[PDB]
Amino acid sequence: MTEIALIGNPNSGKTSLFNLITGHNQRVGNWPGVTVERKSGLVKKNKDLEIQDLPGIYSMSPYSPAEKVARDYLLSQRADSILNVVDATNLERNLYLTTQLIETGIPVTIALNMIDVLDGQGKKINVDKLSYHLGVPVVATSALKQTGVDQVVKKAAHTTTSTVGDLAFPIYDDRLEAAISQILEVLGNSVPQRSARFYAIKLFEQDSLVEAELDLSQFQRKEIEDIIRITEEIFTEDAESIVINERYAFIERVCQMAE
Ligand SMILES: Nc1nc2c(ncn2[C@@H]2O[C@H](COP(=O)(O)OP(=O)(O)NP(=O)(O)O)[C@@H](O)[C@H]2O)c(=O)[nH]1
Ligand SMILES: [Mg+2]
Repeated sequence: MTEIALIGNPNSGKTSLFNLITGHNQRVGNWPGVTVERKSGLVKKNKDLEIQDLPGIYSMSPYSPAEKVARDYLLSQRADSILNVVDATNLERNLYLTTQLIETGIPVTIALNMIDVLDGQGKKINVDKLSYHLGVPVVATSALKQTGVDQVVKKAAHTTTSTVGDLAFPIYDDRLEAAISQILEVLGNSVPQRSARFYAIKLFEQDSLVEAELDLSQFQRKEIEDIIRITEEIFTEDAESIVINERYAFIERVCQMAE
């Protein structure tokens, strides 16, 4: 049983896609925050696949208990594939989460949703360019026009933890990359190896939730703190700001290639 998780911003069209894929009629509304819990269903054309609808999230640092549900499902390691639902009309803001999803180590497939709206706006995205520079498969989809839905499933089904080798992660400023390496060494086996890069960056961000979940040793905590301090001194900038700006810097470069 292959497990696909529907991840992406609220109001991006995850449930709309879920209903088409499974045959269900789950609640779909034109405002952020409709889905409030996990909903499972089998993929109709290939029953070996189980797909999970989940509440929308803006990032992997949640706010609502609804946002937590989606995060907790991914971090429990239950997902074999991340089907990242992306609103193409607001690509830059949507990809902020995407970078974090690749970092979790669960192979990401992008449903570049709402492509029909984008075609109305007269704008276009070079799908293959966006795919190359992001290191993930991308499929232009429309839940309204019912285009590209089967193809995005097919690609997600074939981009799993058991079909994909070495994963290409978003490469940031080399100075932060040096800091990430040092945190990875410090972490060791305290996290699953697949998700190590995700946790390492979150620990650099000094994310409250991740810090509490991990319960690191006094020696790990002390070294990570020294690494942050030094990197802050090097970047002439606070840790939280370094990452936020590095993600958007990475996204801006990618969107220039694609748009
Ligand atoms: N034009 C257009 N509209 C779409 C498309 N996909 C979804 N929508 C519309 O966008 C709105 C949100 O869809 P929905 O599936 O509820 O999004 P969601 O990601 O499940 N929201 P949430 O995460 O809060 O549950 C709905 O009004 C839906 O009809 C699309 O591809 N094109
Ligand atoms: Mg939904």
